[PDB]
Amino acid sequence: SRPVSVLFLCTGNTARSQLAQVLLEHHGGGRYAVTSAGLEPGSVNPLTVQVLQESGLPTGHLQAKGVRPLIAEHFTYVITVCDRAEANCPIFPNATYRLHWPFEDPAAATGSEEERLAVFRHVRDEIDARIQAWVAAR
Repeated sequence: SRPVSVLFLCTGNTARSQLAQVLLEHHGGGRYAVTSAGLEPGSVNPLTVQVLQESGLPTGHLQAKGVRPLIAEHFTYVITVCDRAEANCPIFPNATYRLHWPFEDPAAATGSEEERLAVFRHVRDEIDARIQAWVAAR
């Protein structure tokens, strides 16, 4: 049985959408074909990598990538993980369902590395929870 296609959509594809991609890869297994992309791609935040690796989740395949090369693709679910109020939080044209799971931008948090890592861990855990519940309802 072929997998359900999911695009996690964000601003820079550096944090929330990368966390979501890896967490759905983990909890969903082969049931989902998972992509993440951003409107204005940056670079995966090192704290994104750190908090995933702390959980034993691999990150070597993560790359910040733009949504423009995907504009002709269709996804059964497009799940926007930036707040629509954020600048460069985009919309995607080809989807069956558009879900909006705004999460706090962990990369916007300030303070020491340890204080920022705490925010990244909190957002990781929130995304993890939402993904577990979403997979379980299917």
